[PDB]
Amino acid sequence: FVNQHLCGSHLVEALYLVCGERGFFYTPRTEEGSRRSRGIVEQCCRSICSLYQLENYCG
Repeated sequence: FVNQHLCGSHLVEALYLVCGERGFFYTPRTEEGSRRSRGIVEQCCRSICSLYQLENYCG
């Protein structure tokens, strides 16, 4: 996509394209964040992660 920090819907709205039909897994209830989450949300939201990383959760 363009180039900015993905936070919340911006992350989903983005992974949705990266994964296309493969889909990705978003915190189903860990909305608080724990071992994971900060790996996908903060990594991208906190820092501009390249599609390569967003493409890492497509599954």
